[PDB]
Amino acid sequence: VNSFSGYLKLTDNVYIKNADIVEEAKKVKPTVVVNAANVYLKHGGGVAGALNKATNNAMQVESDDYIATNGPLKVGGSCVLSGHNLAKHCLHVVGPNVNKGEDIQLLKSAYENFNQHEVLLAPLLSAGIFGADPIHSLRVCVDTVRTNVYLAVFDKNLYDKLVSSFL
Ligand SMILES: OC[C@]12C[C@H](CN1c1ncnc3[nH]ccc13)C2
Repeated sequence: VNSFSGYLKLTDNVYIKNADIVEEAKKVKPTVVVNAANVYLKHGGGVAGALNKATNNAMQVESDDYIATNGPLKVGGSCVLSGHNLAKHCLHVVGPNVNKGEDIQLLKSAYENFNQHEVLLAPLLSAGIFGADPIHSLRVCVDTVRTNVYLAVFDKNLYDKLVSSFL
């Protein structure tokens, strides 16, 4: 039993809700919140911009030190950093950004990072400003993640479409 509330159950381990991931994280304070990161951990917009703003830019400060030490992530890769005031940990995961021409096949690799964590609050990878089809992202999530994932979909209209079209 966990403290996630109001989610629709899609499969044995995947759950979904129309919610702002920032507000969800502040309420639940989950062990792991997933950020929709880029390889440079530059948290400018989308989910990443929103999470970073909620940390008063502490996420960006920590991220800049991480990059200075380790260099960029790989597309499809991840790193674990602090969750600051939002969660215990933030798993920064890089899905392919279609608006940059990156290979959508890497979306499965991106979701595989979730399997290293028993429970996660997460967005749909590569959706929104990353330019992929969110229905596809949800399908890859369900077919790749085996741990317990709580998906927050900010757009209510998109949420209804994802539920109604879910196979
Ligand atoms: O998960 C659906 C997605 C579409 C991309 C961005 N949307 C979000 N989902 C949850 N909290 C969010 N905050 C800002 C955007 C946002 C991922």
